[PDB]
Amino acid sequence: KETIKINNIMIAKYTVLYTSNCIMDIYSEEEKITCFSNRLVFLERGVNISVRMQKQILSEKPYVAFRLNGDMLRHLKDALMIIYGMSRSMSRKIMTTEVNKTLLDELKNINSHDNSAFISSLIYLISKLENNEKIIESIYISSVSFFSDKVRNLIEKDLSRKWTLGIIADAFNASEITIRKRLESENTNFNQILMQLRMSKAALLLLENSYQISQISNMIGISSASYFIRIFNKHYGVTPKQFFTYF
Amino acid sequence: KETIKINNIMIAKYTVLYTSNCIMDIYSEEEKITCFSNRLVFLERGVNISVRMQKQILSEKPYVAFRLNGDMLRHLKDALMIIYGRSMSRKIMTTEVNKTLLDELKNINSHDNSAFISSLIYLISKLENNEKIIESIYISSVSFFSDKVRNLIEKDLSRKWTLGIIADAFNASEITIRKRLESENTNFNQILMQLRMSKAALLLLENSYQISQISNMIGISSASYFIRIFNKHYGVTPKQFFTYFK
Repeated sequence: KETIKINNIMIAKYTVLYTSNCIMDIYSEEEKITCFSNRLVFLERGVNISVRMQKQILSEKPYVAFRLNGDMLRHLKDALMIIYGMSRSMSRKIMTTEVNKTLLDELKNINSHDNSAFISSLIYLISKLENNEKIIESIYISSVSFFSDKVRNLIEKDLSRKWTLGIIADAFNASEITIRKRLESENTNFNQILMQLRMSKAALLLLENSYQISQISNMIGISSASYFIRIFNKHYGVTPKQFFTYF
Repeated sequence: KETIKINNIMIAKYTVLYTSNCIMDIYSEEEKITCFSNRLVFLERGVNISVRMQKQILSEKPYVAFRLNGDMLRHLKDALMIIYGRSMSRKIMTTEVNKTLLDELKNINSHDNSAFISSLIYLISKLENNEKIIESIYISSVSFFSDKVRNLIEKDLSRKWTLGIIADAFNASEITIRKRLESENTNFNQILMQLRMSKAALLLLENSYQISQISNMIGISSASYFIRIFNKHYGVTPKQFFTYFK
């Protein structure tokens, strides 16, 4: 059909999504946010969400996404801390707004080149928005580094290794218990971090259409291909085929 | 007529001007830059220029100006230093304004400094060879010696300032103050004259004050003296200046 329900979607980069040809019911932090067609969604870095999407036009893609790397996010952060002044609910983590045709011109003039101009245009849009304070807080709070972030960096160094909690401890020159606490404070466990890393990398590589499922599996650190397919299903709720075909 | 030539116009705030209904021949540093109608001009802080303006429609104002205070300029500077990392040609720069950029030029407001600095960012991003403009903003964000003297004199434009006073204030010698000022091609008397004549021009255009009031405000004893000095400095009578700018 034109309808999908994907689970455990992790936002790893500050994301600005334009619903375009899809209606999205987002479930996160035991809350529900419905994004209508022709809206802009602001997903902050780190929210684990689930989505129920209904495509309007089937032949085309669902939505239009804009993800911000660390450098761009930090620069936007500092710019917003100069422009609008220096400085825990889903309502302030996933925020939807209505986009004007004038803003639509910029939404078509967005380009992955001229990153200077891209950050400028984000500044401009944020300026042209009612109640932008919410959005602004997200951009800044999504710039801080947590345990989940340092652990994720260390694990991203070699996703194929047989990581354990002892390894993490040795690397951080601390004890297993202490690492367990830096994680538990942020409602995560080492196994969850590792599983999200691998399934997110796998989803991206899958959509790249440049790699076999065996290649994807060996890349993220999974031994067999059948095993990988079963885990992808158990995590997202769909087979890599269903996921790929939907987009 | 609809044509005026004003001398010794000093830009005290980074200025973005929309020529609108005027043709401007700007003369400075033995150079000539002609801004055509329906253009945007970027004049950096500090350029002493002379202008020949030609109005297309007489009843209206010549141009539409946008001046940046120190704090706003500094904030724009910092934003531009996060985003992007000697000749008049790189101090006075003119460009053609697009309907989109013009629409933003109308969506300006002197209250939401955040929105204005953002709009400057947006426009600057949409510009060919914007590096020139950006350099102007950053060099016009620098604090020179002449600016410190200017602020000190600004504290009380009516006082009979002398070079001894300025020297004592900076805890240095007269020679040193004179030469540090001369390094930026200025003298204490020029700083004071520019301060008073600029404040006078603004007050005059405010249409809320008489020439006697203007005179006493900038620190000048008689009104006749003020008018003669205004004419000698800018080249026009306060009447001519005012009537030209409606």
